Amino acid sequence: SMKIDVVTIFPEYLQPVRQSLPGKAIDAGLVDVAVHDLRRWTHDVHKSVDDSPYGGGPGMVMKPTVWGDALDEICTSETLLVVPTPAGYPFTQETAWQWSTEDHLVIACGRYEGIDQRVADDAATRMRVREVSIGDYVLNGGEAAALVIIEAVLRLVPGVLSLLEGPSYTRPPSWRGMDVPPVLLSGDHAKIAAWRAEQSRQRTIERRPDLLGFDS
Amino acid sequence: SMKIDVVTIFPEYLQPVRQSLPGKAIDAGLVDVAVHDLRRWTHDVHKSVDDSPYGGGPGMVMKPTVWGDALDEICTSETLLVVPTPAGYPFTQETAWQWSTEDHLVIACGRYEGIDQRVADDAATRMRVREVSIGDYVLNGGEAAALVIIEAVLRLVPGVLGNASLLEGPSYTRPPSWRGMDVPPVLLSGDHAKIAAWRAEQSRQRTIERRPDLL
Ligand SMILES: O=c1[nH]c(=O)c2ccccc2o1
Ligand SMILES: O=c1[nH]c(=O)c2ccccc2o1
Repeated sequence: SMKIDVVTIFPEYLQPVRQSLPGKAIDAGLVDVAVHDLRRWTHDVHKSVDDSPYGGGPGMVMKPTVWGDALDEICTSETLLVVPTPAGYPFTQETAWQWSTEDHLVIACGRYEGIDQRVADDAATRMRVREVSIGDYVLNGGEAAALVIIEAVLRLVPGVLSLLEGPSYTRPPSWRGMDVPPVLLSGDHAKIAAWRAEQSRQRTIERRPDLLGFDS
Repeated sequence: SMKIDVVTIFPEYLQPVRQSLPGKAIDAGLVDVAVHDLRRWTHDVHKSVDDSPYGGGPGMVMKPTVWGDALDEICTSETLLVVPTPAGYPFTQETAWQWSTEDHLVIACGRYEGIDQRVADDAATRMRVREVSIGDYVLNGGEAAALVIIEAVLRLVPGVLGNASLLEGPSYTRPPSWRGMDVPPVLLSGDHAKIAAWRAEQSRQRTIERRPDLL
């Protein structure tokens, strides 16, 4: 039984969480996902969440005051606070497995050029905080990364249930003049196992040589 | 000017990214994102999209006849066919830049067990196909990865999303003191060469700590 809170200035973007696996997990009561509009914790009439950076630079930085009030209300000392950021530690399969046993995840979605560093620093005095990157590309905000993290974690939760997988096939055995590899039709478990292992090897060498300790 | 077609059995997953697009960019014809339900190309009253894997094992594999029909209708010779898969080549910022100049992306969202490999192999005989992974973790399906790819690519197309080595260091804004923590004084110094050097050192330390692979 897991609780996930997501905090964002675009709560509408997190609605895909209601589809597929995450939606099913919600419907089965294995997780509760709540999405919160950060602007709820603002007090000015313009509901400002960002300001220009100290020391200069392009863009805006999200204000610590608003985030601090939001996290005060949402988090407890048991919370794992997840902050997606291109400058984060890598989020990997190992991370997904680790977080799959947490009682409470809170995901802070940043926009503009990021969140004032003191938000994470202050939070870390009261709870565990993890700044993570889902990959080596830049997004406009943390919302898509939140969806990725939720999907990668939820499919591992006990309630629901290296090298690259090789090609897979299904019916019909011949299509547009392309045949399923005969060994897959042969019913020989030993030979199928070996062919699949080999396929996995070739694909990994080709597409992800780093997984086998080779130069990219 | 870019067209993106997404094919998925969960078309609702993609609707917020469509409502993410600035009216100005659509009216200027710079971008169009369309989402298609894969089941429109199913053959049977049960609208079947997957089937048991040849050679045995768990899960299901998506049907080649269904995907073949869908791509036949949607793709052209100019299309870049993107297939998200945990078994893919890595999708990187370099990839995003490359794809940002394309006229037509089609993103085929499958379950993680996969789409029958003959679909990609057939498509590759008449268009460019890219099987890609957005990171070292497994998702249940390609839809979340589609969202990531669309966002990473379109923010590099001039004026579309509304937005204008080493890791970025910490950032700060007002107030100068908050919950006992002061903004580093150097940032308020008006010595802009020194600020640049300080930021460089912050970047170096953070990269060493979090991403030593980058060095
Ligand atoms: O994991 C990530 N990568 C990003 O690219 C990213 C960008 C802005 C805000 C949050 C983010 O999270
Ligand atoms: O990049 C990815 N990673 C996945 O893990 C993934 C899983 C299923 C389908 C598509 C996918 O794309």
